[PDB]
Amino acid sequence: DPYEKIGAELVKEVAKKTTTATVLAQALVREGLRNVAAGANPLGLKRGIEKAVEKVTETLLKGAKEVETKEQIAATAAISAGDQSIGDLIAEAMDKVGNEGVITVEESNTFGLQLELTEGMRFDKGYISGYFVTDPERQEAVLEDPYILLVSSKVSTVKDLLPLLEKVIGAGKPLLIIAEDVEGEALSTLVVNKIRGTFKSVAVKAPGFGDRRKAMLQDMAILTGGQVISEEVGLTLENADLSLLGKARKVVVTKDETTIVEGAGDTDAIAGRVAQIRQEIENSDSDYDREKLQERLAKLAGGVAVIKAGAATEVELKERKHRIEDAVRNAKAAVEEGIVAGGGVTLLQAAPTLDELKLEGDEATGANIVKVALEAPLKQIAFNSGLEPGVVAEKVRNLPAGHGLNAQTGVYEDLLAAGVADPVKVTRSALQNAASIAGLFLTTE
Amino acid sequence: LEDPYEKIGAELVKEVAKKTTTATVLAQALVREGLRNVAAGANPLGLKRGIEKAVEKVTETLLKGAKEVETKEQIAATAAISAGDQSIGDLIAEAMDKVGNEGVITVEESNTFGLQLELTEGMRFDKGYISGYFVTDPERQEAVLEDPYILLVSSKVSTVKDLLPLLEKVIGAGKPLLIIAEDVEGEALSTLVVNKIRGTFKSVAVKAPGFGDRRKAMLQDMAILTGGQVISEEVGLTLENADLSLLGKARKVVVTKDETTIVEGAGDTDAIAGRVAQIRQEIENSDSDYDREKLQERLAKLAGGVAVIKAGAATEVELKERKHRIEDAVRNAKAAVEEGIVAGGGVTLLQAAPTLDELKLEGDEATGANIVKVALEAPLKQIAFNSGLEPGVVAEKVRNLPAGHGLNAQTGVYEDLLAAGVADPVKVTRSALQNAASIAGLFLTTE
Repeated sequence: DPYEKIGAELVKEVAKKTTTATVLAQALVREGLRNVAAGANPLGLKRGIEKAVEKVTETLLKGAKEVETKEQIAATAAISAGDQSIGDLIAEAMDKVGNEGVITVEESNTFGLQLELTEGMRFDKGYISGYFVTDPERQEAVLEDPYILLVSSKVSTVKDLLPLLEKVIGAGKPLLIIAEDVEGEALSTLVVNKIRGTFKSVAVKAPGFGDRRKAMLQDMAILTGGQVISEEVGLTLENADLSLLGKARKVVVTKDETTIVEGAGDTDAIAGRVAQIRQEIENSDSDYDREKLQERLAKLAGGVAVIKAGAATEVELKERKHRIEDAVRNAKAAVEEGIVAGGGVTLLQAAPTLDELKLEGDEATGANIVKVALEAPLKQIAFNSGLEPGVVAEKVRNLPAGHGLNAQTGVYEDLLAAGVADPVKVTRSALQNAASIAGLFLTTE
Repeated sequence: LEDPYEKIGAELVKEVAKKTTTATVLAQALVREGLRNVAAGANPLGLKRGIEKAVEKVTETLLKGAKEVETKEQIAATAAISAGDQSIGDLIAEAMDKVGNEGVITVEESNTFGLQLELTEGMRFDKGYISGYFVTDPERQEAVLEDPYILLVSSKVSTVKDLLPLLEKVIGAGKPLLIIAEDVEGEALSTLVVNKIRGTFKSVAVKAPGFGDRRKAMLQDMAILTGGQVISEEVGLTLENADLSLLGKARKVVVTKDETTIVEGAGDTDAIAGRVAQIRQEIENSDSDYDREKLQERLAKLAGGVAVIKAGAATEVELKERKHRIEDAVRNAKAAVEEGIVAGGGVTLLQAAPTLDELKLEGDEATGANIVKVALEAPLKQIAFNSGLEPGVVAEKVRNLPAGHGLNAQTGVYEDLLAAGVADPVKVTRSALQNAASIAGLFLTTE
């Protein structure tokens, strides 16, 4: 134990950086070293673990139960949520906006969970600097009812926008600067003013590159109400009015993305822009350009669903806001790859798929270390309810593909039907993580 | 009448200047005099070196007196001359402003009667197709692909047992397939060229640019741009087991005799941005000039992009010529920017001859340099003739005209040709001389 402990504990650290994943990494590393203590080369076991995972992955992606119906989806969403009002509500949000739609959860003052489908957008671009982060706990930058500034050129000088910024301050409203880029004295002036509590802003880089990013800025302009300050279409920033700036009720900016909630753009105005693109998709001359415009239109028209959480206590709101959020991405994940049996059942009956490979020498061992780890997820559950490590594992190891032992129920019955499940992606991802962490523990130290 | 020998020799110079115009007229005169001197008992070699010393002096004289072309207004106006059109010039200056002076700038056929300018992601390198049979536009000697998948292989490809499993999954997409690998060897090659002629499966094969590690880096750069993994059996990615998930995507690929251009890849703006940052920082942690030179080079391909001037017309005759006016203009602007611009109408080479007086030469070195003094007035004297004006006469008039003033072969109105839009990239002029002197030194050596 003494060394394995100082090892496993060390494995609890790496894992905790971004729990089946965790338990598996510890179930891989120790079982790895015990074989490295026999004199088996790590690059030999690693090679056997990697290959072993590959096979275990198809096994999960093949034995996956599809999810399409507003019934099934609601169920998934309902699981992770630990609630039906959330599962039903998340299935309704995906019903409207779509499976791949933009669902935004937000904690509200009202009592019951609300849904709301408003005009809005989200693109693949986070804040330029993490200093803009308002809620450090979620490393996010939320702006309440801000003005939106669109700039197709780069912003570096402060003195060009300053006149407009002055009106924004006087407006007593925050700002979202979406420009080609925001650097230099400009970027710093924004940050400092934000820290000083002087001026509430978030800088974000436009979506794409050249012409196609300049058309997206337009979609945002139209959605938001504002008008892209383009030195080529329009004039200089000097003589500006607040009317050039779009507005929204909330802008959420994270490390990787920016969501605009309820653009102030004319509904009829957005509809026309959606139409304009709808024609380009037909007058298109390329499949590539066709698929790009399709998504561009997909956003403007798709809107942004919002799920407001019921108040009670600061501690409740927060968590409740996260649980729904998790249930959304969990239910969004299930529809993406399918679902698999709850508990550690799916991972057990995954080992007998390793035998169908070329089990050789060291690698075969590495591959066996996995057939061991795959039995770690269930072991923990058993260790919990207070049962026999081996017997629980063994008994399950026998039952038909899709039958295992739930806690609350404590019955060697069907797990999936019993309302117990895991998104294959979530399960299959855990595994790929463990292998990835175990892969550092072999090569490095 | 002209001397038979001098003609049999003047024709010979033309046909040579063909494979390798102002240079032709220039060389012909350099050779015409050399012969007369050699016949009069002058050492060829001695006569030659005198020509060389002479040219370098004139090469330096031209370059110094070059009306610097730097502002957009300038560029746009240079090109306006090479295209005899303002809008065509203005747009090129624009394309040169966003993609950068030395930046990629292609001209594409437009289904729209006008002239549009697209700016997107993408890059170009100095590597043509391995096989010419891949060509799709026999006129332009190019192989163009629509929505082409990109397969990046960091290793030479010869076998067939590995590609088929992938190529099939590609055929199902109903989409072309640009493949960049260390090379495409005889076997799999035919598999590509054949299925391509059989129209079974359209595709092209370009050899990756670079060497060893330096190359794998560029393939990675193209991986990041297009949005696809690089096939590398050493790491853990086997070509045998591959899906579209690995391959990358683009809108328009164009492969020529010795160049590949990819128009807008499918990689994320983050990914692409990271490689740019990674390189920018890599350049800063490096102190090696070679290393940093090659890094800025790779940075420009990623951060640069590609301009696409869209030239619309009706008839194919005008469409292909419109697509040449612009192309030619683009290269002139790029050239004007490199070494400056100067007065056209073959007026500078004449007004340059006096500089050779600053050169003290003895014997055949003096004669060699004095053949040039004469040869330098050839281009103008030639333009003069094809106008119906006595060559000599105009040669003298211009000689006594202000620096930059000469006969305008269009309107015949002696004036400031620079102000008259009668200019030339000193690059084009300097090279004309250099080549003319290169050919001449041949007819005064080889047998």
